[PDB]
Amino acid sequence: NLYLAGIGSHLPPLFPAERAVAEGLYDEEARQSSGMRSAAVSASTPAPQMAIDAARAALESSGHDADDIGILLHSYTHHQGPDGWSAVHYILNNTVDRPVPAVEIKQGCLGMLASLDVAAARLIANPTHDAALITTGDNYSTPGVERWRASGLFVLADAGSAVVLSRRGGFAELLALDSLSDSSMEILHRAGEELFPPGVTRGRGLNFAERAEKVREQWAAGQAPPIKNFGDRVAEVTERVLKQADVSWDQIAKVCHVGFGRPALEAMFLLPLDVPEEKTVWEYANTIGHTGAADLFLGLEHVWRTGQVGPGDHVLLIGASTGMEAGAAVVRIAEAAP
Amino acid sequence: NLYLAGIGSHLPPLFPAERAVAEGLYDEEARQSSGMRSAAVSASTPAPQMAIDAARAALESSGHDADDIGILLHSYTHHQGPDGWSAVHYILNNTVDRPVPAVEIKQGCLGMLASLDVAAARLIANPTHDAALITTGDNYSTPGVERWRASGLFVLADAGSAVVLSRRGGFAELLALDSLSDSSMEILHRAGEELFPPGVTRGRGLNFAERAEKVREQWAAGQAPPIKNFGDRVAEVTERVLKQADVSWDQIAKVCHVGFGRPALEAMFLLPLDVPEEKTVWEYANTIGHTGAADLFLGLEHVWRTGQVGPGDHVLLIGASTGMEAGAAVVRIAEAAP
Repeated sequence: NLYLAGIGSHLPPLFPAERAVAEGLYDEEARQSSGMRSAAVSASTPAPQMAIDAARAALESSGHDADDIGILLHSYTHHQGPDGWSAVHYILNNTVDRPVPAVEIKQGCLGMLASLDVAAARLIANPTHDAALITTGDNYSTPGVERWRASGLFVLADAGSAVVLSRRGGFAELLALDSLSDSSMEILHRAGEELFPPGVTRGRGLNFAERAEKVREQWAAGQAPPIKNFGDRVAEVTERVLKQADVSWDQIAKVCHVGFGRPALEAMFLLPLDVPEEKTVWEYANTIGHTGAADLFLGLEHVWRTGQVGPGDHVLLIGASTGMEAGAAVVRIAEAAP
Repeated sequence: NLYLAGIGSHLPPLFPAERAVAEGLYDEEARQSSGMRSAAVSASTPAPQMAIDAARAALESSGHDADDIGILLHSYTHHQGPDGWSAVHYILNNTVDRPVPAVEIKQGCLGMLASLDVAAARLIANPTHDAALITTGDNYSTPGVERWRASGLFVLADAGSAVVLSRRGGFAELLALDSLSDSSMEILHRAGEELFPPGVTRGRGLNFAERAEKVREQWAAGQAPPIKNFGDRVAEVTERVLKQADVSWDQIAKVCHVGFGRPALEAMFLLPLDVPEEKTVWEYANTIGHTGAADLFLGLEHVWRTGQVGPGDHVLLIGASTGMEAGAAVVRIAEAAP
């Protein structure tokens, strides 16, 4: 058995979408169609400091100590600090400070699920420590990033999140975790770009909307749109993990999904899975936005700490990252939150 | 038992250190002290394309097919393509193209050992596939990088490398793999730098020599140099993995080490471990330089394919990444190379 022993987060102030429109950051008619109410925005907290904050909260509510942590896994989507500097070792130094391994994992918005999968396999194959620490953090307040316009699908958001995974107990049990790729979709996020030299070394950043426009111009006629590929894989991986967990939709109380705008959320997740509206976390997600890799665990912590799920309830975590890859987990809530 | 079933690489043309001096890229009398003869330099091949080339060579010399590969793990140290694009799914799409997971792993120059550790635990905990694919690639021919001066410890080099790890056989047996951190050393690679916004978004790059000089200026009195911290940890992890493998130095035929300049190589690795000169790969390393994360497996493939090691010989892989972390592996050669 593997459990989530502690969970924690760093959530910056929520910037109202109204105010973004008022200040010329966000198009009024994008606000109208997305349904976004606000996004978490950190003016100046380094992404690794957000991870440290979340990790300290998760550890000291976990009932485990630093000596229980066999590895630290940090994931992210956006730059973390000086090139060639190890953010994950900075996090280790300010959280656990034991000579255990510190590794960075990247899988887009699935970074925390990928990290959880690595930690699970290690806790099964390595007897040395009872627990593992998984963190993430990202801050999009960097030169030239327009967080409200970079993509037409979502607003970029800043946050940190962390979980302690443990073989000896916790507040929720991890029942299943799996993922599957459709790597033919990789081209979507390089359309119109030169691979070499990489764009950031040439002043090119998160121009997702531009890349998507190139995709529309170039999309071969008679080809199902890419959203179908994404939604089909989302449905497949969810069916697989429910089967692996031996739980039915009947038993799923909440679906913790990414913080996309409503049209993309529906097309990629809610419609392919036919999610009942009461099982979504829409009215939370539309105040946060799309963090690098924290969305699923911010949603889990929210529905647990507000009492919307309790012992015996099951929660589905579902995301889809660039590449593309669809990933899901099923957890069983075992304890009520304080 | 776990085995390396296949290995492959992409090695660009070797750029003579003489020519680097002649063109004003390299100080003459750094060449003199480092002992570097050349460095592998790729003018324009994208790092993921070098990884694809290495992976195809590793797969088809492995005796496994695409259906055996349960995961692709790609590691690197330097930018890979557009921000928000998945290099690893591009590599998957052009090598395996099965819907298996594709994940990026980063641990500086230990990226392939970290990936090998993740694949090993997955092959032990997941029965679904017999094998896993691990790749790396990096190209430092990007704006503003001065590959011969960025650090005084080494010359930056370009390459791809890949290995297939298998539970069912191969040319070498993986006996031990471990690592240990000293995260108090993280400060070395941010000295004099602002964490936020990250330097690359402000046009600041791989200025390692500058950071090192700031460390010299600020280092408090009575405090052991950082090289001692690094070298002590290298000796600790090597003793641990030899003990885990139940092999003695007596049995080690070759030490596959990083492609540092000679002074740094001696201070951090050869002197702490007291390596006999015949067991090093110095006269190969001094023609390649320091790749992002391929050094250890370029050295392994070299001593294996040139016949310098044969069945029954043991090989130690040892590296140390920024952060810092020391990692080592011990393999027993089981097959000679064709």
